[PDB]
Amino acid sequence: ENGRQLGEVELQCGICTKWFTADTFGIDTSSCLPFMTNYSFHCNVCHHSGNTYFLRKQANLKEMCLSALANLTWQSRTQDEHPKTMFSKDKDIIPFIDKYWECMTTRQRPGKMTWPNNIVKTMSKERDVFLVKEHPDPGSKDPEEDYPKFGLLDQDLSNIGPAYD
Ligand SMILES: [Zn+2]
Repeated sequence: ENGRQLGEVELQCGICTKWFTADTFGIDTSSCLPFMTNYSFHCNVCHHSGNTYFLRKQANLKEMCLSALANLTWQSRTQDEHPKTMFSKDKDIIPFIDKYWECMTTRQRPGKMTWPNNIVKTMSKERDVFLVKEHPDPGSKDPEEDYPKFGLLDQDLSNIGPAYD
């Protein structure tokens, strides 16, 4: 319930703070992702013009990790027999960011980028958002090669949204 459609492209309005499904306004979502925080949105009831306001911003490193992890978590929860909450930096997160780049940013990708080298320190400095695992747990049969691994501290995905005030 909660008036939420998790896994859909949802947008939160910065004025009334309520949640909306983008396509109910006919907003084009071909380059949108569920669990974005890099936008500002006003619904048509709140906005002075009586139309929607949808400002798309360029995702910073933290937003890319967060959206990647939210999406990976969601897919796993709803599609995996045995859902994972911890994901491989190299096998999961980077490939997600690569695949869905254009839904997060309009920056071109000339030559080799530096962002891959920097997401680990991005997540590691925000352990109130991100769970970090450099190595498998003592006793774990987890292959060392998939580490380090990352996850969301908060598993309530409904909590993800833009940093309004
Ligand atoms: Zn509103």
